[PDB]
Amino acid sequence: RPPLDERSLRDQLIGAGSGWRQLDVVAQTGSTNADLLARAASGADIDGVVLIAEHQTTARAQIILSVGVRVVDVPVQAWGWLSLAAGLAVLDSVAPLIAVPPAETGLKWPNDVLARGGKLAGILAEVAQPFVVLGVGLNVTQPDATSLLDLGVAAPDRNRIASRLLRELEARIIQWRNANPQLAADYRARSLTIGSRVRVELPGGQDVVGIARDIDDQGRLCLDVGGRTVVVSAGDVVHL
Repeated sequence: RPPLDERSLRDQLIGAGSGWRQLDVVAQTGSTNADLLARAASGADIDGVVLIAEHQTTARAQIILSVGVRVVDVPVQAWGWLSLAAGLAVLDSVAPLIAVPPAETGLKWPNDVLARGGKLAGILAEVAQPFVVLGVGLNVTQPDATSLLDLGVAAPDRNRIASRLLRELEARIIQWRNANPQLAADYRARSLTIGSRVRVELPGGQDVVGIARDIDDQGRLCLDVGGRTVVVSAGDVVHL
């Protein structure tokens, strides 16, 4: 499997009117997110910045990237939709090239892209104002998880995949920034979770079981529990 071509990616995605201002690829690092936070922490403006790592402390079998966004100009109660928008971007960028029926793949709230029941990719948002750092990990050539390879992509072009992924990610971030109602609708159309019976595990061995009915303006899960609405903030759920 070839390495990423840093130069080609830059020619493609930067700049004008692209929202990506910078992009770097590094052979190795611990976290893409930490590296980016370190940079902001130290006074860097990381909005629009992409960091890709060939390996995170096997190498080059996943696409791992992180992006930075300035969120401060957006209402704090909509930040929660940013990590959701990111998964949609991953599913969208990867669906066209996939053997399975689109219906078998979907979004699992709040962090996961699933194909045929197995985790294709994960999303990690960490906030650090004025920024949020979105981290993506997609299994290209890798518990019970899955990869584009297992999914029929015979030879995946990480360069092409990363490139498409950044393009959708840019599209969704824009929609999120614009309070676009389509982002939420697109997210619902592809949710595995909505319409599903789910259990939410809560600290202390507590759990709630209900039917996921919607996602609220803040990105939280709405459960129908016997006709009462219970809303939960981002956390982990199990389908049933």
